[PDB]
Amino acid sequence: GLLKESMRIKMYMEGTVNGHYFKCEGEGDGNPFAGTQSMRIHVTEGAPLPFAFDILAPCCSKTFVHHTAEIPDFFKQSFPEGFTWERTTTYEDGGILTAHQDTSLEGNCLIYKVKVHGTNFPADGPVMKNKSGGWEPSTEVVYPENGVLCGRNVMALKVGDRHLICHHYTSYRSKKAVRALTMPGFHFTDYRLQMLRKKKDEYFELYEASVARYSDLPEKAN
Amino acid sequence: MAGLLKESMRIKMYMEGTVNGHYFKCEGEGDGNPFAGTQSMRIHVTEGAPLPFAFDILAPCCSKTFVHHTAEIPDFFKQSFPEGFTWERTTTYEDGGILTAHQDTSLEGNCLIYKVKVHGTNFPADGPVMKNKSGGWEPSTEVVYPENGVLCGRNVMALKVGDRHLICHHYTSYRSKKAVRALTMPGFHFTDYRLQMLRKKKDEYFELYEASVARYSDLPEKA
Amino acid sequence: AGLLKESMRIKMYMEGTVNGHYFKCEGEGDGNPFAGTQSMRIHVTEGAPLPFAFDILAPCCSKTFVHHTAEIPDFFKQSFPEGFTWERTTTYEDGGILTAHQDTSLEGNCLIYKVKVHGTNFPADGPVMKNKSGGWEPSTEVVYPENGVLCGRNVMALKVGDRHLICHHYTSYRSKKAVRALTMPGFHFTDYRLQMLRKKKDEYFELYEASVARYSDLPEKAN
Amino acid sequence: MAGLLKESMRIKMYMEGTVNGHYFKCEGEGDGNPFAGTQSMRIHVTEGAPLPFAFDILAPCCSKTFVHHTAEIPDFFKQSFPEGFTWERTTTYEDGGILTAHQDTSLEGNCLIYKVKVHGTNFPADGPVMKNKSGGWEPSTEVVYPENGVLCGRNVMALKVGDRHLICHHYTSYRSKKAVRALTMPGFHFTDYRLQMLRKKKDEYFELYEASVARYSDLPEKA
Ligand SMILES: [Cl-]
Repeated sequence: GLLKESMRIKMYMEGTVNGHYFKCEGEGDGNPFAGTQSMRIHVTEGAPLPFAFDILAPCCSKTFVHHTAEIPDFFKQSFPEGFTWERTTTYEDGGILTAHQDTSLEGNCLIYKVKVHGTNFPADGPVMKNKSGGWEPSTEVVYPENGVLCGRNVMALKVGDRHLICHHYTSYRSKKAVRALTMPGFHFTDYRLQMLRKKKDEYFELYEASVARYSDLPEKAN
Repeated sequence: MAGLLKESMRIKMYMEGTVNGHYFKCEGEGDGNPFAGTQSMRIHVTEGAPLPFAFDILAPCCSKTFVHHTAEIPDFFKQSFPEGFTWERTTTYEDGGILTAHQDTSLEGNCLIYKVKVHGTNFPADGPVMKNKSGGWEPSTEVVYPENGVLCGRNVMALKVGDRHLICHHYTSYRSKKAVRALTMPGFHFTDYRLQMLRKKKDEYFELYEASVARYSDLPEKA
Repeated sequence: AGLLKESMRIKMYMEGTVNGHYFKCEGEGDGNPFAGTQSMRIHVTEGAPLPFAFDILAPCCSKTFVHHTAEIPDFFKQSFPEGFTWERTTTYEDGGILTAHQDTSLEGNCLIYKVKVHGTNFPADGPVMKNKSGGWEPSTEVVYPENGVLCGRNVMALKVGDRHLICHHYTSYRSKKAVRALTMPGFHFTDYRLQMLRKKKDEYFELYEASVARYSDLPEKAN
Repeated sequence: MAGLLKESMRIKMYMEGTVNGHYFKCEGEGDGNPFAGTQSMRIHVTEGAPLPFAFDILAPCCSKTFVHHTAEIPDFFKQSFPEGFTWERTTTYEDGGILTAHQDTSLEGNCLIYKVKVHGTNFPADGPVMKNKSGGWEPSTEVVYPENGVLCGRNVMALKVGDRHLICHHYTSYRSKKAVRALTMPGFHFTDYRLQMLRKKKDEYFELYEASVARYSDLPEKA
């Protein structure tokens, strides 16, 4: 078992949102097979963040997805080489956040290097006014395109009693040769990302559960 | 299930529109169980046949009265009757197509009446839609949430094209024709769909089957 | 030579929905096709008072009236007597999307416009739905051929107090003449200044527009 | 024009990034007249040569100090010195590619120093960028407007591919490193550009020339 039922996580993230530079460091832990994980994040440069960390939380880990129904596991198959991902997230009120990430494995420790770039968040919107209240659960659509795994997702940011919708466009690339990977079929991945604590716009505690699965609806023969 | 909506309902659908300058009209005859969330429909292109594009793009225009609602989720669509409801959609395809739709849903005794108008443009002339090379839809999960008396939907849809998929994006709004005070809005939730094309002939006759369920996420919440 | 005159009549029939709100309106206008200037008076006959800013409909209301400089071939004036159509998607950076399609025909000295609009997802508290906008800045469209179809892209800026809300035009213009019967222009620009001169009770609007097709004014270097 | 900024300035540029996973670094030396709005630059690819993609997508990353300002439009960029300014851009290509850039502009005596970091992805493997089959940019017209103390820009760019064009869209923000209270913001205006690639060798050496002018619309405004 190259992955253990308890893993450490170390994350290094930097970037800008509406021109505001930040750097933070995360340390976390999780069970890759149960699909559960947590992370503590400290903003070491650019604190206090003048925007909602909610927009950075989904940049902070698909080794920790519980795979059901024998769905091949693109991410766990990628080790020891690891994998990368790229995402564009569009917010319906104008914000755009791109991110790219490198995932590597050193012994018991997964290591994440993330670069983010957010632009055009409206100055009076809930992101820049820092008035959001976490994410709803979501369900990602996942499917192969050659040797690359593609993802699409609708996410809903809680803003008071209403929602601000954004759209995920993600590509996951293995550092293993496509020859040595068994790609999944089309499937879904459920997520529930929770922010358990936040302090002074410089400290955040995350928890995430994730499950890969097929549609629950029966398929009518004909 | 003994009142305005019963365990077996009939459906009549009238659709017309233009896609990439190609005019057509369709009529649908269908039936289903609105409480079990299952339904079928037989569609005949009555004008503009053979369709010079994949009927797949029109199938999701062809019925949310037939959603099985779990976990006591308020049912926006069933609550709307006898008056009924309307819906509108903008769909964007990642290779350029854009399809817009207006729909009205009315009741006539045991029969639901659907009146749909669609407009599509910018579908690539050599893409799978205009070349009629798609292979039906994958199942999907819509995000459903209220916004000031209106029900909103968002969905990622995946059209099968050989071994690959072409992605499109639904932006849907649902409006009741009942007075606003008489409706109990749901909260944020999901609706699963599986839309299947069971028969097609001559780019003129199509047969659909659909199951849908409204529900919350199955994932536990960490306290 | 001929067909179009120094003064033309314009009649416009427009209908559609914005955020579910249906409206119909009728315009009568006039202009000088060769000077590139025109005006229109618009009466909302159904759905008044409009619960949204008519600014978003004003660019749906006429490219026969573009002054063509530097001998740029005139796709629109060449299209008569047959006429032409256009299709546009406009995305607003705060979420709105407005599609429209239009038919342009010519009868005597009267240009006849038939427009259909479908706007969705305008934010309920944004300046469009709150009716708080203050007209358009001038703009410069990019215009270029793609196999007999004329394409257009434009950045538009809606004035909201002392700020701007940006939207993006994606336009396609199609002639009803055969491809062989008309000379396509090359890549070029079209300047616009659309002004709303009067508005009353969200049911009556007066437009004025000036437009010029031209090349970049910047010199071209050596190589 | 005898103080910090003179009629002849030098430029040194440092650029690095990855496009579709391909790492590169390049260095530029340039010069120009910031008041007349003309400049040139000779670029060497120092890492990752030969570039496996069209350098055209990087040329607009390679200088707003050299904009000729007309009609007394306040000059956000020249006002920022000696401290300088930064800019950021997101560019979306209609065939799928996306390019992001961060840039810092500083002053060293008579030399402007540019530090650029770029990230591009989703360019189609068979597209004109990754297959290196593009042919330079058309001229363009940027829309420039203030939002608080930040200058915003939007632009439609048209890359020549044979006799056709691939469109992309600029979303640019410009931020001054001089104190906010020391800045006179412009109003809404336009900036014309013409960026020309006068020389290229072995996908490793490139020569650019650029002219740009800030102005208002040429169209008269109505009573
Ligand atoms: Cl706190």
